[PDB]
Amino acid sequence: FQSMSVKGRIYSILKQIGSGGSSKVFQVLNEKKQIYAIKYVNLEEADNQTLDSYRNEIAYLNKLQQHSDKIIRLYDYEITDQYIYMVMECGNIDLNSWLKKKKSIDPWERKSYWKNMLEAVHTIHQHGIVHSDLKPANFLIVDGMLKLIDFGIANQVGTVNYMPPEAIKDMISPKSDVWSLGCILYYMTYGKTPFQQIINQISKLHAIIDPNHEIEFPDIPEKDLQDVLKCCLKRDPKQRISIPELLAHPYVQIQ
Ligand SMILES: COc1cc(OC2CCN(C)CC2)ccc1Nc1ncc2c(n1)n(C1CCCC1)c(=O)n2C
Repeated sequence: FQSMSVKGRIYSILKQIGSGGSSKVFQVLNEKKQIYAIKYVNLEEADNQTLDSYRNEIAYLNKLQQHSDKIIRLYDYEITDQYIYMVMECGNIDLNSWLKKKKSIDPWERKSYWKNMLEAVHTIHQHGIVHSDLKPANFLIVDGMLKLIDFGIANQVGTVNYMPPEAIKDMISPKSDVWSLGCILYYMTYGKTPFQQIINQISKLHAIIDPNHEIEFPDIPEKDLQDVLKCCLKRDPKQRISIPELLAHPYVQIQ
């Protein structure tokens, strides 16, 4: 059994949840036997722009948690020249792992999750943040609630199935996140992303930008859900619905 120290407080490591870019996420217990998630970041090989991207995301995370409970909690952190330790909220599972494990999703569960994703993404937009790389792995289930875990600021790896056509053309506005959220809801509706069937990545990238390539929206009992999907997956950002409009949509309002 291994331990860690964060700002004088001792944490015993239970297990490693994940491992990213020079990073590890651990499930830990504090002195009062409370469960937390500790994100460890190794700063050994990080350059000044990478460091500035890390500091900037921490500051936004720290500031934005007061504005919405749909943003993961950041309780404390320890930052040196060698590492970052972030004491965070521990969730049950990320949305990507949950969706991959589940056969059929409940329409009520789908709707509450969609409301949470809208509230979290709306919060970051109000602060001038466009995520631009939204995917289900950016969301965490904490007591039947979805929380955004990151803001896309700091430097499902390289997935293209949630990419807006304008991100492919450029290589970004708040509308880019609407397309990505639309793809997540489409996955929660039909069990696949709109272009998932296209295995070849270049042929898939061409389909996402092609106006002639029609996205299929098969008939479902929830007509409002079908409408949200069609409104989100408009290839022209100017013709795409906004987050404030999605928040007043019958799909999230009509009980
Ligand atoms: C119970 O602990 C979990 C288990 C879990 O299940 C994963 C399913 C797939 N396997 C391969 C790994 C565990 C996902 C998230 C969590 N909780 C959690 N709670 C808090 C987390 C956090 N994850 N993550 C990453 C998201 C993906 C991996 C780590 C974080 O960055 N924080 C702050």
